[PDB]
Amino acid sequence: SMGVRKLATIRTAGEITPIAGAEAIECCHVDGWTCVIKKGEFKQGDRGVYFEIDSFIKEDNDRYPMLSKQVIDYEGQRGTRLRTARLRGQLSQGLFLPMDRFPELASNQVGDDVTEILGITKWEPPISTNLSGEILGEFPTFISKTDQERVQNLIPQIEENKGQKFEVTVKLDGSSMTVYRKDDHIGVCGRNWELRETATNAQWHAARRNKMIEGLQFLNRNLALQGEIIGESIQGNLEKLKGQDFYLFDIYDIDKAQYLTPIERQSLVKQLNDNGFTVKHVPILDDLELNHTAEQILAMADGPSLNKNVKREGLVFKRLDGKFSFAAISNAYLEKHKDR
Ligand SMILES: Nc1ncnc2c1ncn2[C@@H]1O[C@H](COP(=O)(O)OP(=O)(O)OP(=O)(O)O)[C@@H](O)[C@H]1O
Ligand SMILES: [Mn+2]
Ligand SMILES: [Mn+2]
Ligand SMILES: [Mn+2]
Repeated sequence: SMGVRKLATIRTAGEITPIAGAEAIECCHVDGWTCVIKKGEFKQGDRGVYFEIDSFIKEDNDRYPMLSKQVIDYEGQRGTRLRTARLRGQLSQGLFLPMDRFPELASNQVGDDVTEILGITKWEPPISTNLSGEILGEFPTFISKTDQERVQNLIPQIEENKGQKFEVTVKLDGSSMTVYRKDDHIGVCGRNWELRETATNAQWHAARRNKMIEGLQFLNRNLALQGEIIGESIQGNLEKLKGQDFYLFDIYDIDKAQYLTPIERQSLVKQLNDNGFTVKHVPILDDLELNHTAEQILAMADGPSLNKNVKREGLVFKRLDGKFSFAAISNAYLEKHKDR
């Protein structure tokens, strides 16, 4: 998905195959996903509404009776969190429903995002106190969010980018943080909002400890430093840090409205650190020239994290021109850490 967008989309049923023994269900490929459907629901080529994992579907027995015994109470409301599943060891991800359940979507084309009209939201794990700040204002409209699309949703784009080169980085499991300068203002943001400085806010504390506000003034440009804050009290602290710290993965050029290329970003990190502004960067793996299937890419996702004895959330791929990127999440990670 793209943040809170594209949780529910119109998609085309792919290859459908029988499931061993179970006479009432079958396996349906939907883009790079596989999920269990009931017999009678689809033939290959049919449209359906595909709800991606992490969708939260509020209880509705008329529309979603197949979820009635999967409901939890989440943020004060009964509904179902879609999660990675297995049936006799076979991977199933997401929910694929045929169009007869959605007569009001009959004019929607393949590719349409129907998240809002269906009221689908994204499930999120609990956030610790110091990662929720005093809201200064909106996330700046002149800075891109840090959302990354999943490789499973990019099958044609993977072929379109055959032969292109990518920076491969470890996907750290923390919270997205943006520190930016635009003319006479420097701000600190979390995932969704710009935050006021307080003595206990974790994003501001990380920005202050690494001097990245003075670093932005030194660079004297309109830039957004975007990174992951990880460590104690954040997302289970996979890396076993003491304390917290910021790990850069992108720099947004505000005036040009584009990301710096990986090489441009490496040079700015070097300039920052060489001048006393200690900014760390997410782990960088070998570059990849793309000549791969989604399946091969997903088989790259598991591996050592920043802490090499823990298994990483996955990988992010950023094309060397800065203009195309995606994430490959480790399915083993999704099945191991079921509470986030
Ligand atoms: N190396 C990296 N490159 C880019 N993003 C990264 C990297 N490491 C961690 N991240 C985080 O991964 C996110 C992109 O993945 P995605 O869009 O799936 O969000 P997410 O991790 O599910 O969101 P959240 O955990 O905030 O709910 C970024 O918003 C950023 O917080
Ligand atoms: Mn995600
Ligand atoms: Mn999330
Ligand atoms: Mn995350």
